[PDB]
Amino acid sequence: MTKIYLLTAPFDEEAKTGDGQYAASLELGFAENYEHIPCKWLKKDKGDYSIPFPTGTTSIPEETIPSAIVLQPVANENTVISGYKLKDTVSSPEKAQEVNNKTVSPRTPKIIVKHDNSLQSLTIMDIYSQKPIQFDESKVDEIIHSLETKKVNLEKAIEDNNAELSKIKKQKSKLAYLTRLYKENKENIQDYCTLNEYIEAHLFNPKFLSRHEKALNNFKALKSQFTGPVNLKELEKLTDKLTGIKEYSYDFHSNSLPYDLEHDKSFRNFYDFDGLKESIESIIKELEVLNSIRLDIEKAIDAYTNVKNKLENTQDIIANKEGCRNKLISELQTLIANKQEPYLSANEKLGGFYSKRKLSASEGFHLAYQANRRDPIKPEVIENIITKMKPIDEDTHLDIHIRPPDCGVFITPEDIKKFQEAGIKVNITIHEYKQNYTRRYLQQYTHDLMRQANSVQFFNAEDRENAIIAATYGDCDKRNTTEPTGVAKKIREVGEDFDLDKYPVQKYDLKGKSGLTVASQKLSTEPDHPLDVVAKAPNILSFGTIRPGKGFEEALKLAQLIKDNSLSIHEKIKRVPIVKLAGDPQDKALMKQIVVERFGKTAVKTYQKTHPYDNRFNNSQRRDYWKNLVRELNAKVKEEVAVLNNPYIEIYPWCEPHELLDLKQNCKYVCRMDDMGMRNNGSAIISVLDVGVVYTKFGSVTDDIFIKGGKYGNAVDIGEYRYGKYSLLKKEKEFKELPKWLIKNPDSAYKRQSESRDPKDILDSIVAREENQSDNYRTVVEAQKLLKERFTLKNAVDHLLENIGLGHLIA
Repeated sequence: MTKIYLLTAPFDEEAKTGDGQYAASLELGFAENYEHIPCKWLKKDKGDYSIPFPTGTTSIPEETIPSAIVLQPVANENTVISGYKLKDTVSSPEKAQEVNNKTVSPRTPKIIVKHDNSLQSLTIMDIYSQKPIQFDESKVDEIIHSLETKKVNLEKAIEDNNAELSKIKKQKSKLAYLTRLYKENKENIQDYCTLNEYIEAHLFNPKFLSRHEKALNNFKALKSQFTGPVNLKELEKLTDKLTGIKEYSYDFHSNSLPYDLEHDKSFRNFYDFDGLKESIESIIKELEVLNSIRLDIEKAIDAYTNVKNKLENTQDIIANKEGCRNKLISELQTLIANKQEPYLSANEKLGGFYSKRKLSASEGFHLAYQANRRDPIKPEVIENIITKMKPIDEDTHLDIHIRPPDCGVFITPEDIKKFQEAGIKVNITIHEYKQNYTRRYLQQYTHDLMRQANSVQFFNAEDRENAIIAATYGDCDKRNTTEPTGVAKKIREVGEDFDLDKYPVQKYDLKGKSGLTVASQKLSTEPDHPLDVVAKAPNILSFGTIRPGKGFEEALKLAQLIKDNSLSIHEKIKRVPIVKLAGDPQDKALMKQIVVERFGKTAVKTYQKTHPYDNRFNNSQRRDYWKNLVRELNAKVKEEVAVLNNPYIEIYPWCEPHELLDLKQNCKYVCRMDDMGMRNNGSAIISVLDVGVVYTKFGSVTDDIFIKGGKYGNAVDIGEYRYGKYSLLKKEKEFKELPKWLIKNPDSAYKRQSESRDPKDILDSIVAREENQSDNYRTVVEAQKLLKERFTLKNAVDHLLENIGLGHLIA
């Protein structure tokens, strides 16, 4: 019959963060409410799925796939290195090498190390040739020897030609002599160097010597990694200096020195344009011969013959004539990067590097994604999963939780198709979509995930609407679409004449599969009556680890602003509010600024010193140092030895659970303004709705029902404008009292700012609420109704059943 299987592999299988907590709450809601629906989530700890490994080789990270856990660090413009280890003296390091040959990306270098933790093989892929390049120690030694032989041969050629090269005075005349003499192998020099290096060595020796020394030093550093233990901190920089992300000093496709041809001024006139023309003519002749006997030949012929016509006039390339060189460089780079026939069989007659290009985040992440999808051993762990999801009936559903790229990396469109081919309805749950607006490659990845899925389940309405807009209009970015609400966004932000980055996705019916869900949770103590919450010591409260950007600094500024205008606050309300802070001390600076206000600046020294703070304390003494500090002071003050500067702030670092309950019962106002704000998936705000009035951040994931007229409009005080003070609508309003707000910085990070709301406005709103004895009772009752009717396990399970088409089973 009906059988629901949850899957959040491999992230948060122990239920510690939001994703695992949500999955556990959903499973508990299924178990408690529907005892006839066998719902359970697959875990690696249980006998559900095991990490796929080759016959005698284990992944370098423990119990991870070396191509799936790399998506998360790659998406942040960071290159990390993973791979395999034979774990034994002899393990046939070949099959694992295949896993390193198909799952290799320029941002994801692959390694194979021996049993004694010594590097054996290094497979990388340059951003220009886009081909997997193994770098075994023998190959590195061969490359170094080839470079040395080329250097000595070129030195011999220079010392031989110096007798006649001095007679020629014109530099241009020397170009012809070297080119003609290079055509004849006096001592078999054509098999060691290329035509560019012959002229460069003779005429521009310091530049050629510098380039050769740079390449030789890079390769020597690469060779040095095979001597002792392998460390995954210097190989990343080596890969960056090898692939070309940060530096490209050697062209592995042609085994020759690279030439930028754009940032190589004073040498553009000496480039082997004639040699490139001959190579392209040979490629054209080969294509003509192949076509006479006869994937696409005509398209390749047209693409290659275009480059030949662009090099007919040499002067048109050295001097940029209506972008002639740029188009030529782009076409050459596109042709070289082609790995399909007949380009692959013809690219060996010309170099693989023609200009230095910057690997964008989108291109790098897409290459890593394709490498991950090309995994030959990944589908195995799918089969094991299927091996546990048997028998398969017509009422078997799979709920895959996706948080690009954290929660979902073991699931791919091929994986989803394999799941559906066995008779499983895949329901992809989007934990965050609008969050990755600055990184739209993750948006493309999750869009493919929804497209291949049977059903889609979103948490909020704004991200769901944005995803629907992207799916039904082609591009992830609504600015580059024809939608009336998206075309106006481009004009007001960057104008209608801006070449924004394109993130094309295939169109699909996302509205007919999408749905809505909530982050359910279970609370032990029932919330108090709203009448008791209004007159409940209106003090500002905030939990959580004290980190930069968690709203703790804003609470400190709130307390400070209370201190200066305490008299203004007084004579207007019964009691002055007090900002109460509690949680894990993690930021030393934030904790220092918190404690200076608490009991003065001087008393923070007449302690810090005596008992000072070493920047080594782990989180068993970092916690038990601010506790001792706040216990020694606030007690030196009651021994009336000192005075609490700022009596309107109270700090309780690492408070006990009973102390936390006392703080919750003694505070009506909470400041739960995190980096994202109010949302249907954020449990950190859902767990605090029962305390009272909660001030949050007006984020982009607001469900449009908490603003001014929704079913829970007064439940939380998000604010007036979205994103706090960083709103573009507000900036437009103050300006008209119109420039491009997002100009010269597309995809700005203003939607994820820390201090979005101004402390002064928060204080003014807080005072304006308690002075009405606005209308906190309405806020408390609406928050309680939202907690009891929407943020419940049964509601989340019912939403999931409705989204997966099982609404007839809802009680």
